[PDB]
Amino acid sequence: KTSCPIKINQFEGHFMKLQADSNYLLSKEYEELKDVGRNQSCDIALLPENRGKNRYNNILPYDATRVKLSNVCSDYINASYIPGNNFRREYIVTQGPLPGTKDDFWKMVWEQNVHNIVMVTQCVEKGRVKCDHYWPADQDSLYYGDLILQMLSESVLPEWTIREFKICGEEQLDAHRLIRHFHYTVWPDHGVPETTQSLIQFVRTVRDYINRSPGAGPTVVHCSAGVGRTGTFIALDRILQQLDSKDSVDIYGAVHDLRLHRVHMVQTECQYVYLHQCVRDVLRARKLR
Ligand SMILES: CNC(=O)[C@H](Cc1ccc(NS(=O)(=O)O)cc1)NC(=O)[C@H](Cc1ccc(O)cc1)NC(=O)OC(C)(C)C
Repeated sequence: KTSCPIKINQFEGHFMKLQADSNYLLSKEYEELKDVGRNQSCDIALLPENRGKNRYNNILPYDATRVKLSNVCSDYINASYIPGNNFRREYIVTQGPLPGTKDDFWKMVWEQNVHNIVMVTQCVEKGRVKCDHYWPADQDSLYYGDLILQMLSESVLPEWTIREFKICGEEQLDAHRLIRHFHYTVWPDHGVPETTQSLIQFVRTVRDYINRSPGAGPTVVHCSAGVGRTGTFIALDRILQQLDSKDSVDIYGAVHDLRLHRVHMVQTECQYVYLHQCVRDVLRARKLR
């Protein structure tokens, strides 16, 4: 059971049914996803030489889908590829960079031809450090390892901040590159944004920037662990594309497919409900127009 597609003209009713009896059928469906992917090993991530490279020693990339850095255990970063419907490597999911792994993070962005980064955590959340401030504080260039980075703009909007960076690393396919960074600043850990409208607009906005680019590379998405908030963002991106393309939508299949590639993408039942509320809301709006 890989997939549960719902005809869009039947979604409103499907979701009502799932929501009946205090989410009885919603919870049953959600729990069917619990073990997807969990047959897979993270032996490289567990090597003692890699210990300090993991923010959370229990949140590790599967061997089968991990992102590898060029050799300098020098290859290791806590990050995982997510293939697309049409081609490999549509997303890279990663943890919030650590002070000691930020050079590795930027190496990865450089080597993987990444032009867009989506961050859906704050650096400190309820007194706990969740992510290093791994980008410059101002417009003065700085080295991260053998990569030079310079912030060209920082635009603080109501619910996200967009930064543009120029980066140069060890030359392969390119020698210098503009990167955009999308930092969504209103998503509580273990929770959901306060409205569907907010994250739907964020996803649409990011996908807009992606789609308009002559060549985007994999999009890097991270929160603190690269699990709950990253999983929910990516799922919504996929499901929104489904609604713009097809007459059915498959939230269960989207989450299923993410979990094949990194541990338990989408952390909570509430996050699963929120994806359904998003789809419900888009469809209601569209029906009237
Ligand atoms: C200090 N360590 C931690 O907090 C770790 C790692 C972690 C995971 C997910 C997130 N959220 S995020 O991925 O959105 O950044 C942050 C941190 N947390 C966990 O492992 C949490 C622990 C937890 C918290 C609350 C709850 O009700 C049940 C279980 N477990 C957990 O996320 O389990 C998965 C990996 C199977 C999804």
